[PDB]
Amino acid sequence: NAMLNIVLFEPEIPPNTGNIIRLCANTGCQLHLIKPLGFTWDDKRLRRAGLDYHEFADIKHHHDYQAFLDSEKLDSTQPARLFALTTKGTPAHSAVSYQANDYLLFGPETRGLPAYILDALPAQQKIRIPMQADSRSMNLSNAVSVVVYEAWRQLGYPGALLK
Amino acid sequence: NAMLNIVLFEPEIPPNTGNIIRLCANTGCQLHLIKPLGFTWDDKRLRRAGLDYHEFADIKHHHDYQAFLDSEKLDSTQPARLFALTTKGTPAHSAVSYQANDYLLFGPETRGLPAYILDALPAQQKIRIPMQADSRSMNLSNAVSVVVYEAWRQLGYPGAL
Ligand SMILES: Nc1ncnc2c1ncn2[C@@H]1O[C@H](CSCC[C@H](N)C(=O)O)[C@@H](O)[C@H]1O
Repeated sequence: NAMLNIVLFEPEIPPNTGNIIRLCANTGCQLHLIKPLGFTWDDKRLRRAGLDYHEFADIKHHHDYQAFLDSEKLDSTQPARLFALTTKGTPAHSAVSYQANDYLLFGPETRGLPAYILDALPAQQKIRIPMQADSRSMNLSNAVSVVVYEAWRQLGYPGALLK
Repeated sequence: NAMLNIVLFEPEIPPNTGNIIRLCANTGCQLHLIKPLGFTWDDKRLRRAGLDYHEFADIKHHHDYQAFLDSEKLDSTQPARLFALTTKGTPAHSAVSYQANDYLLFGPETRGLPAYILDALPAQQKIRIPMQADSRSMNLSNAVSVVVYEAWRQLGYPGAL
């Protein structure tokens, strides 16, 4: 079972998604992609970038946001254990108490998440990774990495090789 | 003087470094780059890449590891409060307790750090990022972000909005 469900809404920049595929494979997360993507999906490019088949073969691809909600049995209005990562959020990523299988939703690199998705979530389900005043948002793949490793830490790193 | 010192040894892959520059500026860390660089350092290329001058203007550039140690007044026999990320490490990055002005050292994505650096550090100063069995290399910017945010969390996110 998926440590976390990492959900990218209309991702734009190929290397970010490539980095996230690698991250999810290393940590036991299930990656979900919501179309339209800003790049064309291509098995051959993913392999050339160094990704192994089993890293990308089992990614879930969703036609649109409501189809993602329906597929994952998330209540469209008040979705269970869905958190949106946004600079517009309230709690820090480390202030949420994660559970296995939580859904973590990230926006596109240029636009961020649409207003109708954020306006429908309560403040406590919109997570802001801390940044200094005046900052440029995070790189998308860095944002995902930070939240994934924080959640995994809280969970006691289930599935990690021990040293 | 710095909240945290992020130190890249022989940074290779130019977009990784760019992403780290932005991470450091967002979190309020002091970035150090130890030569030789694997790419050509050019303010005009950094700007074309989306970085703003204030993000890179105050980076500390060092000619080699010893020059870094000397600039920072660290003892090469056992550098104090320097934590090196390495698959050869013992504690998880989250299993050590960070302090203001700590040094967090990262080698290239693939090669990692040389023995002359790691041999001077005790086991508890060599940190690893946990991974599942049969994992593959994590992107270096993503790794640095993980370590930085864990250390900055432990400090109480000082400076965060
Ligand atoms: N500080 C932060 N906290 C939480 N998520 C962040 C973040 N910085 C970037 N992200 C994630 O990365 C995605 C792409 S960055 C989008 C930036 C957009 N200009 C904006 O107004 O914020 C975001 O949609 C969000 O999911």
